[PDB]
Amino acid sequence: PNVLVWMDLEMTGLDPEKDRIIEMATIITDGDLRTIAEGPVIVIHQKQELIDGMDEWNTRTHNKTGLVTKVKTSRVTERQAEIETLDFIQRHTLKNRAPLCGNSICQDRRFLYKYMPELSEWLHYRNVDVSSFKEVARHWAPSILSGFEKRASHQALDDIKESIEELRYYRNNLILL
Amino acid sequence: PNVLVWMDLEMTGLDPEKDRIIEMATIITDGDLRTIAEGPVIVIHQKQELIDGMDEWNTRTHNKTGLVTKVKTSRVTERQAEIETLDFIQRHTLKNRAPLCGNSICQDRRFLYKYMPELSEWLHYRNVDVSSFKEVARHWAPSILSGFEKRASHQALDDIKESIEELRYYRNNLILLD
Ligand SMILES: [Mn+2]
Ligand SMILES: [Mn+2]
Repeated sequence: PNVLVWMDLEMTGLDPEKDRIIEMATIITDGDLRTIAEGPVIVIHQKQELIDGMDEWNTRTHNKTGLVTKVKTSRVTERQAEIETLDFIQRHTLKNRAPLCGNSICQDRRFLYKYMPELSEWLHYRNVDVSSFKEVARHWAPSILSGFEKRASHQALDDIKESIEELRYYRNNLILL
Repeated sequence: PNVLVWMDLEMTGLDPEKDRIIEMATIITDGDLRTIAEGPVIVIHQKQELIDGMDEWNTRTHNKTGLVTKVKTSRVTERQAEIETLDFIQRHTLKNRAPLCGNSICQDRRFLYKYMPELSEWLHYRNVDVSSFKEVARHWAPSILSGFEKRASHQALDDIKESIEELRYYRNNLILLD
């Protein structure tokens, strides 16, 4: 009906013409942010040559989380990760009725549109940028922001939860029924 | 200090590797949406070959607004449009302190990052997606939306105003202040 899908994507870099997706995860909530179901956490395999070309930053952080070794031993291709993720989404959503949500909205949707076209056409074109509410709250209600602390997050699903919790706080403190 | 830049971009299509910018305009407001200044409306010239390759949709709407004939007679290059727009922004903003605002946030920032790198590095990385508030209001306060009607808009600056007015309404009806 009008559920929301939340996704976390890790990539080898920022340029979609050169870089690729290496980890994705999905969580589906409803309109009032109560989670309907948690989706799969897929590590996509990329060629060992592509990983050696990443810059300092992406090599430091992806080796610090253990994603690089997961990619090395993964057998999952991009088309395969798309089907398993889309099979999860299709069970809880209708086509072209669910927007993307998170803090990397434009960054995620670039790689989604290029590397997973069937998933991107099942999603609705709209987005819910949680980051757009934090920048608005800086000017209109700065007193609210002291009462929220983003917590440590190590897994992909915990990254998604911390974004949903951030929007809960804007819902219960910044907005009006 | 705390100002916001608003931009309206028209392109020959959606793929930045093939398509280009043909019209841009800028308006700068402050934190509470009172407009500080209105910027230039530049029509960027592209080769006549590129315009003939646009699909039905982009050819129908850009010929319906008269942009195609403006591009044909324009002498302004992309680097030139960037300097005049950046000269306007640099007068009212500080570097890396002003985010983008509008309803085509991701779509505009793709072409901005590729075709105008000096402008994109002067802007702050953050955005204010007005469209993200309309989708949120659909679930949390649908009673608000009946009281707003997007009005007809024909120029580029009037397109920007209608986005600013949309955010005014969310400010004065959806949010909680002080
Ligand atoms: Mn993550
Ligand atoms: Mn326009």
